[PDB]
Amino acid sequence: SMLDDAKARLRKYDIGGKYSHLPYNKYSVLLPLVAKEGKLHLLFTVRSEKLRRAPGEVCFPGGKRDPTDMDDAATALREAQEEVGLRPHQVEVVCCLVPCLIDTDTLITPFVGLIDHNFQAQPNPAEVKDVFLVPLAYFLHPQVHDQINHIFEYTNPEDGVTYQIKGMTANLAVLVAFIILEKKPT
Ligand SMILES: CCOc1ccccc1N1CCNCC1
Repeated sequence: SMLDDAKARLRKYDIGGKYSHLPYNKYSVLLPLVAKEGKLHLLFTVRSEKLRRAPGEVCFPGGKRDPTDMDDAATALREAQEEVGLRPHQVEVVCCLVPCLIDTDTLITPFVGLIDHNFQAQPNPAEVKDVFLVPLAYFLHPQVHDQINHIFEYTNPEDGVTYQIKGMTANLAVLVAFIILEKKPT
């Protein structure tokens, strides 16, 4: 099936816990895969304008590890619950992709999660200004705009609203699209 095929692809890139004990400032992100209308989509957040780190930006759910978290996956799931109401029975964590090194002292670990068909996002306004889906295939032929560095623009056909996606967020989206959609019969 579509979903079994995605998970089987994703598992070949799982690095597991290999880089998780290293002495960094530690953050985790959740890459949430949603199946609608026979196709896969990624779920994104728009960060609240009130926050210290990165106000108004498009990012995946995630944040800083804390002492309650049993491991890096737990951080990602805690933070997704707090931001959009995603509960643990509603997500299957399939793998851990290559981590992102930043600022010489920080390591960000991404997890890919398959989201239950009855989940419906409840944006928490203290953290998140908006929540939106993008079809995974978009990231193979994106609408690119140079600021010199590359920015993606996605317009939702439901309502005509445009979103800008950039940096590590855009990089991870492309990676997941390649892993899952490369070399497929039609
Ligand atoms: C989840 C941890 O996020 C960070 C941690 C450190 C620096 C930048 C970011 N982001 C993440 C993606 N959106 C921009 C800001």
